[PDB]
Amino acid sequence: ATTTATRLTGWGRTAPSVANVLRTPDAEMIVKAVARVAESGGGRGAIARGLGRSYGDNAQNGGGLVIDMTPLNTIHSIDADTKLVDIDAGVNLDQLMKAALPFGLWVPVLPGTRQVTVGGAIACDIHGKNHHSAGSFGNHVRSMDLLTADGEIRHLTPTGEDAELFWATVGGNGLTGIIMRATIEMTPTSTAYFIADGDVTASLDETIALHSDGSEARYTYSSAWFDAISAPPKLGRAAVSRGRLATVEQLPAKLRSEPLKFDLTLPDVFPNGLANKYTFGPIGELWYRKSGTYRGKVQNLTQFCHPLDMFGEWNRAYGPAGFLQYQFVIPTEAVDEFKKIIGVIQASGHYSFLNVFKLFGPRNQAPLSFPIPGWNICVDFPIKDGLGKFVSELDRRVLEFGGRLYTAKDSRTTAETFHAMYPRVDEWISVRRKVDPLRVFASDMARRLELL
Ligand SMILES: Cc1cc2nc3c(=O)[nH]c(=O)nc-3n(C[C@H](O)[C@H](O)[C@H](O)COP(=O)(O)OP(=O)(O)OC[C@H]3O[C@@H](n4cnc5c(N)ncnc54)[C@H](O)[C@@H]3O)c2cc1C
Ligand SMILES: CCOC(=O)NC(=O)c1ccsc1NC(=O)c1nc2ccccc2s1
Repeated sequence: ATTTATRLTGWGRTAPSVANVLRTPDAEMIVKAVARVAESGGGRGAIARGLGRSYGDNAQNGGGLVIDMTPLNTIHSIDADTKLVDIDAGVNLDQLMKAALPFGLWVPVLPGTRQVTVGGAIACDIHGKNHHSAGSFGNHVRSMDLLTADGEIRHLTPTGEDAELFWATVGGNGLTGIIMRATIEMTPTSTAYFIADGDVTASLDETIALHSDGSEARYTYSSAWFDAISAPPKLGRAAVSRGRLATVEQLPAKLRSEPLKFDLTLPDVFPNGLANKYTFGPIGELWYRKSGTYRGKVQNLTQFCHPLDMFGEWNRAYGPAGFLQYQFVIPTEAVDEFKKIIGVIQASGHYSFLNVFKLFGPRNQAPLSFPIPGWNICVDFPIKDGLGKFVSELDRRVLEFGGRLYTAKDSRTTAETFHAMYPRVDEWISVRRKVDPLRVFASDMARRLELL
């Protein structure tokens, strides 16, 4: 065990605050610190911290305690018959994925990076490429052990007594207490590969049409890269990547002897950089269209889920240092309003190169869960004069159109905007006050967003 004064930021490397960081692989030492925060006064409290991949301020607590959960990383059991994994909250999804593949089990929700803790995944109720077919992370938790303000460990499940606290903890940003341990139901798989279809659209209207033609129901996974810089009609054109997990019959013979195995970058070889005389004219368009259009292509995890790994030190000049990540969802029916927000973005003078578009499916019952059925987009803006004031206008537009921002990608929204975006906030706050009357759990985010 060590306790250290530490300057913490989120992944965006902004809004720094100093906290006493506790780092111990001893679960009883964690209980004792919480018990101490609870007994001695009220104070500025405590917040859990995972791998620090949230862009915002939800895993810091200026002048209070931060409990680093990463050394609690025991996988206790995996069972192929029940499909259940029992894991400490500090286990990460990369570690879990590799540990579970030999059992023919797949992590049911994967984010854009595997460097996230199980606790972080639950507390942000993370989503991925299969949201429309599988929901978000919290949908797959069968039990969790929550260390609450009174220093007891409550065993929470999604149904029966304490369901309310379970669903307040899902997406609760650590503010109901410290998840120590959890059971996740995994997805059975016979391979570590995807079968994928690719389509490339010419415009925004084409991108939308493809996502509302009914074809989404044929694919368990689906996401798109999105042009946010070009003027219409090119604005909102997309490289759409859709697929499902392959079965072993669908693999080529060379891969069929290790169906479950998990298997030198572009800036090193074919760089610097990628452009030629063709790239920005009609041949480049044709090439782009033809290489992004395919059917029944076998891909590994890296190809299908982390296609940004191909580019190397190039993903350093697109974040995170002088960059502001911004993610929002607009309800399905507000299609015209979605197109309107995209127009506002391209004409703003703020140029976002990397844009992830996805159509979300049904929501779950967590009051603070980000995803709702509708048009989800993530953008990444260079930090520049006027950006802060422009994203405030974006906030207003998102709110007006019935949508919301993601707390994992936010450090600059107001309490007022957030509360209007999350109309079940009062219901959630009221659960939080029942389980933490003394405000033992607190973070910079809780104070900024008035969730304390
Ligand atoms: C490159 C990149 C790609 C990403 N892609 C996606 C994506 O596709 N989809 C998506 O949904 N998200 C995505 N994210 C966001 C990320 O998945 C979430 O922010 C996730 O919560 C971070 O997990 P973490 O362990 O780093 O948690 P941290 O960032 O350390 O903490 C996040 C929150 O979880 C809480 N928390 C952490 N551990 C515990 C615990 N043991 N008990 C209680 N509360 C806890 C913290 O208190 C904090 O409120 C991405 C982030 C990056 C940097
Ligand atoms: C679709 C896979 O995309 C990625 O490779 N992710 C990235 O590298 C990346 C880098 C910084 S932020 C980020 N990705 C994201 O924040 C993503 N959000 C969603 C939402 C739904 C479906 C897929 C994604 S990926």
